[PDB]
Amino acid sequence: HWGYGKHNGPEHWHKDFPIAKGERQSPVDIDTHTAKYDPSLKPLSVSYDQATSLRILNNGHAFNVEFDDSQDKAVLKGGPLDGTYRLIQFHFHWGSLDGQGSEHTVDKKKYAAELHLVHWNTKYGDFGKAVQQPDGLAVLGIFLKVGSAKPGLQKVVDVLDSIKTKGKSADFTNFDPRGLLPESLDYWTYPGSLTTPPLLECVTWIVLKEPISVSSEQVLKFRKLNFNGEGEPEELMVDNWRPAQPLKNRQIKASFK
Ligand SMILES: NCCCN(CCc1ccccc1)CC(=O)N(CCc1ccc(S(N)(=O)=O)cc1)Cc1ccc(F)cc1
Ligand SMILES: [Zn+2]
Repeated sequence: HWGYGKHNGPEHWHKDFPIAKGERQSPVDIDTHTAKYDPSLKPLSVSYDQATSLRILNNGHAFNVEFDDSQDKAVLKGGPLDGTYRLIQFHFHWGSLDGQGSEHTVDKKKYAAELHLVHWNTKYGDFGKAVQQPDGLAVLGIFLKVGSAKPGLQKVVDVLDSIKTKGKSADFTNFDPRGLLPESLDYWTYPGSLTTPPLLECVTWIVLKEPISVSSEQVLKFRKLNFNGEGEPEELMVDNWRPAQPLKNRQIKASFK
């Protein structure tokens, strides 16, 4: 099965998922000098007031905080998007050390982690149908740097002890994802893919320029999770990021001057 180790990591994924070598793969390096300001882009609309979190799950490659997406409760619209995209889950990618962990890079800089808020286009009815479409998903990516603690992340950090191993889940109601957003919604956007198998080319990526700060203690708790299941040899869940992929025939657009 695919993963992040030497024998099953990103350089191997193409054997089971040939789209790994496709024309719109993610993540990518964001070259800030080449990204063009697009005055036609609209401000992003992040409407999370009615978000309903339900559960947190260790799925063996990250942890997902899952939301009720049976109604338009937490939605992303505007920006580069046409239509309405419903929040289904968020998760992170992070490193073994603070100098790596993000999937996107900025002028080749790697951040300590990257948060992905995953949304699907309601015109396709369900997430499984949406991933089959080139405009099916919108993922909002937010970089994490290590410095001051992020108060709105602590409730996530403190439940991780309860989902240490693959397949464990825990009730996770009443979590407000607005507490994970930076001040500015300035962003870069480009067409890309899921960054884990099946690597489907169905994502409009929206990557915020402003990182959030988390504390060393917060990210250290991410790094105590396990890729393995209970009662299996311990493999710390670290370095669960895919490196930057070729940009090919794509333009990254900036919402800001
Ligand atoms: N236990 C989790 C096991 C890993 N993986 C199994 C999927 C899979 C299917 C076929 C073959 C291989 C693997 C996760 C999963 O199931 N997802 C999440 C999809 C996803 C969302 C966001 C990003 S990201 N990092 O933000 O770009 C990446 C990926 C739901 C889904 C639902 C319906 C689909 F048709 C496809 C995926
Ligand atoms: Zn992700």
